[PDB]
Formats: sequence, structure tokens, C-alpha cells
Amino acid sequence: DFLPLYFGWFLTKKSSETLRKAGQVFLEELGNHKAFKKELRHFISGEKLELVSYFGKRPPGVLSCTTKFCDYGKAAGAEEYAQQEVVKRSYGKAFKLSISALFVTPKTAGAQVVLTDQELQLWPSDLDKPSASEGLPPGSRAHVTLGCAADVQPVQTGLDLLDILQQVKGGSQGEAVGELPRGKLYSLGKGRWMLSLTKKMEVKAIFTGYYG
Ligand SMILES: Nc1ncnc2c1ncn2[C@@H]1O[C@H](CO)[C@H]2O[P@@](=O)(S)O[C@H]21
Ligand SMILES: [Cl-]
Repeated sequence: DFLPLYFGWFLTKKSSETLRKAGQVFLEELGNHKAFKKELRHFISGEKLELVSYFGKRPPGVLSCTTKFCDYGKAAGAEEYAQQEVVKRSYGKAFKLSISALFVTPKTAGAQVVLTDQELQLWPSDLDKPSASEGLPPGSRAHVTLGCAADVQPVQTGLDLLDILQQVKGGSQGEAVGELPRGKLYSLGKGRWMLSLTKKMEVKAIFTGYYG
């Protein structure tokens, strides 16, 4: 009766490959783009950087969008979240996640997920939540991690996303500094980049628990 490592939406073989493939292409295009190389000094400390190798730590199997990290019940609020009706009712159910953008930072590379109202019901409201969630609506950090730097944890991907969103609401994202096939590229500075997709990418996933 102990909880899983974490709850979340796990993409199907099909959707996972599609998103992973898209993420890779983005890292290759972004790494080659001139506006990116122009700011390489703000990306790494101490040219041409292959981002695919930079984000060497990548999800082993299928991609996923985490909701509540439970650490088998050792995480705060893990017990209260798992006992919600909406969680038990939604357990094993199919969902469609809307990917609105892909982003890159010195620490992580991931995809922004925009949760619908029904999906937000499965989002945690635990006491100890990120502080970057000030003014930004709940579920704003929802994301799919695509890769991380060598000494970075995937939990950082949500934090990086919030920081990027915090900058967009302030109107400091500036105007596109380039234009990729799937959409416009934005430079937010300090090594942060955001590809806003012209057309939202829909991925199919199943809500469930991963027990490691
Ligand atoms: N202390 C923590 N708080 C919230 N999520 C955590 C966490 N430790 C790990 N995770 C997340 O649980 C999942 C597997 O560890 C990953 O999905 P993600 O990109 S949100 O970052 C990871
Ligand atoms: Cl670090």
C-alpha cells in the first residue's frame, strides 16, 4: 500500500518517439542557428557547441509529464495527493497533452505542457510548491523533460520553465531573433531559449504511477 515514486502522464510509444524526435531536431537547429552561437559566451563558462551532446542525460524510456513526486510516500503531501478521488478515478486513463513550446537553458531542455481544466484537477496543490509560481497560474510548470546537463537533476526542468514564463509575463522575451520550421525562436538571455510552436503539438499519454 506504499505509493509510487511519482504520478504523471506517460506518453505512448508513438507520441514519445514523436516528441523526442522533435526535441532532438530543435537542439540541432538551435545549436546551428547564428543567433545562438552569438550568445554562446552566456551559455557556457570558459566556436560550436553540439547541444545533443551537451544534454547528455536523457530520459531512458518513454517520455512523461510528472504531476506529483511521492518518493514512495516519503515526499511531503504524497499521501494526501494519492488519496484524492480524481487521482484514483483518473488512474490508468487516457489523456491528450498540449505541447505549446520547446525550451533550452544551460541546465535543461524540455517541452512546455499546457494542461486543460480536467487535467489541472490532477495537479498537486501541496504546501511546499515552487516560489516562481507567483502570478503564474497553477500547472504552469507542467513539462516534459528532454535532457539535462551532466550535473543537473530533471526536477530543474520545471524550475527553468517557470523562470522563462516569469520573463514572458513581464514582456522581456523580446521579439523573435530567428524562425524555425515549427515556429519562431526567442532569446531571453542568460542562455535561455524558447521555440514557440506555430501549431500546438498533441501527444497521447496515460495517467498512472511509476514505481521504479
Ligand atoms: N524532489 C522532487 N520534486 C518534484 N519532482 C521531482 C523531484 N525529484 C524528482 N522529481 C521528478 O520526478 C520524475 C522522476 O524523478 C522527474 O520528472 P521531473 O522532469 S518533474 O523531475 C523528476
Ligand atoms: Cl547545477
